[PDB]
Amino acid sequence: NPNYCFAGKTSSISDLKEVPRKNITLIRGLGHGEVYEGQVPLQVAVKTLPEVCSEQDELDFLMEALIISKFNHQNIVRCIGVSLQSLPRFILLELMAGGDLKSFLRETRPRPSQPSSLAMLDLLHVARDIACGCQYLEENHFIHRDIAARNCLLTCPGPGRVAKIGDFGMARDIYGGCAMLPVKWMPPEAFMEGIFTSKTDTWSFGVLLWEIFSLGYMPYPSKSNQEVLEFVTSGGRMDPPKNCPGPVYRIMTQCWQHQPEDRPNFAIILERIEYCTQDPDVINTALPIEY
Ligand SMILES: Cc1nc([C@](C)(O)CO)sc1-c1cnc(N)c(O[C@H](C)c2cc(F)ccc2N2NC=CN2)c1
Repeated sequence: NPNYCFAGKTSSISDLKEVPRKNITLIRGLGHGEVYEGQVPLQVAVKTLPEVCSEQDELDFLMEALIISKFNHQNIVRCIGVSLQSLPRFILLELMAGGDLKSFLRETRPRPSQPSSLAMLDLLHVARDIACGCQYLEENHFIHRDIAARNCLLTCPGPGRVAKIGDFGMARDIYGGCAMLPVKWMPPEAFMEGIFTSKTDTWSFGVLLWEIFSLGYMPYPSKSNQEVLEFVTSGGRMDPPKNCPGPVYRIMTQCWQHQPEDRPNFAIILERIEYCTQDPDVINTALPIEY
């Protein structure tokens, strides 16, 4: 059986909390293995392992269960348990009713029928929440490798929403091909040398900040992966999202410094997000309204 190390402790599949299969009920599909909304009552998201899978798929599934179960932070999705002693195997997560951040931004964009559905403060609160999760990973020497809007979840659709990092698939893989690496979220030393440090997540966080303030656009509009690689290697950076306040765009450009040592750590990023949150010239800026 495979082992896993985090925050000074080694853990094994015996440490995972096995939930009796009879206590688990599936309600509906959420998306793709398949993920279901379920109940244990506790509302859960059920990640399934296909019964027809390779031995490497099984080890990856067991590793992601160990990774998420060992985290303890308000901005990282909770693991309620697993159901590994029955087929198909399950990983049971905290059900984040707000869904994924990329879909939430796309669906909650201000429109004429709702011109204030989202404000600069909502986006700053999401950014702070994920930066708090990243700071926890940084201080525990865990490198995420795929900080992106698609990998973040929201507790609810409303103003009290809390954003959390919900996927650890890329980190699990490293603990396969070029066209699958998230090159649009990677710093130059990562896509060129395969060097990953805490400063890799800083660069990716800058890209997530762009995704958030653009309200869910795909980074580097109209550029392919090779074009992005050539652009970023040459010193090219994204333009500010539409109506993005200068102090927020400044955080993105600091996250995208070519030298990893010139990028801020997450403590500095949180200080800057907090300053943006306090600045009336920032939070009083209206987001664009999509006709
Ligand atoms: C309730 C809910 N609604 C979602 C939609 C369908 O994407 C709409 O936002 S995700 C979601 C949803 C809610 N809570 C979860 N714990 C969850 O975990 C799954 C494994 C997940 C975690 C992520 F970090 C990113 C994507 C996904 N999904 N999403 C689709 C397949 N895996 C998904």
